[PDB]
Amino acid sequence: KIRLYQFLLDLLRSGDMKDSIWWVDKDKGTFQFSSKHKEALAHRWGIQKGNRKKMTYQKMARALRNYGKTGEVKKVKKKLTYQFSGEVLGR
DNA sequence: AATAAGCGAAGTGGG
DNA sequence: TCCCACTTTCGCTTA
Repeated sequence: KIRLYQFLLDLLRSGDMKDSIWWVDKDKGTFQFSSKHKEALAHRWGIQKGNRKKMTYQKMARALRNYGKTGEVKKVKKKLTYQFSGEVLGR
């Protein structure tokens, strides 16, 4: 089963939901969600995972918070903005 | 108030 | 057994 950070990285690379997520500075690995269209992306995550309940952005962002310690994704101090680690990016 | 972003014990998967 | 990698529930804080 795909990991959340890889799901997001693949979307950014493919461009398939450009109205829900986008690079801010791709060289730095910073990206941002759409305030109005992020829920459609969260829904896609839950369906790809086969989860029992409908996925929400709040539940997806909670999983993102859990990467804070191990470092794969860090929250940036700008609205709806995150940053991948160089390690995640280099793969 | 209404809305939104952000934060942090127990259940489910698949090892 | 007991960790993985989240998921789900529920409530709180700030703007």
